[PDB]
Amino acid sequence: ATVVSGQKQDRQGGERRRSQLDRDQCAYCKEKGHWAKDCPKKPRGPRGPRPQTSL
RNA sequence: GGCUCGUUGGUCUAGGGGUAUGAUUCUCGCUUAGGGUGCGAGAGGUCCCGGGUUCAAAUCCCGGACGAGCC
Ligand SMILES: [Zn+2]
Repeated sequence: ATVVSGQKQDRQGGERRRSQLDRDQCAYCKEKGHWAKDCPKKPRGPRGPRPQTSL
């Protein structure tokens, strides 16, 4: 006789840790009026070695 | 042994140099008995990360060990 590995355990679903979105919201923090590319939660503010307002 | 680690708005595509191209997707109209199929419009990308190079280069060239940090 011969036998080999197979099958998988039971699984579930309902979401992807994302919820509803729109082109006016942010993917990183879920706020509105901006996108992740400009998110205020990122280390690219409020101060750094490039103020971008005096240079 | 303990603690922290929310960037889903494309993906795939060749890369003998231009942010893009090609294949597919989502929404709506028209088409159809019908969410289908085709066509048009709208939703679409500084295409591994950092550094170097002539206007412009994933594999142009170069580095990249078991995920990382703290106690
Ligand atoms: Zn944000």
